Amino acid sequence: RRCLFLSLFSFLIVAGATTLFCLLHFGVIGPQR
Repeated sequence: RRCLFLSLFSFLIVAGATTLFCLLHFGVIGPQR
């Protein structure tokens, strides 16, 4: 049974999507995989 952690685990996913945006905001434009 998944409790409140249900929605809490959703943050671990979006965390990667937010990094892409914040990446360009930091100025990480060089190697680029």
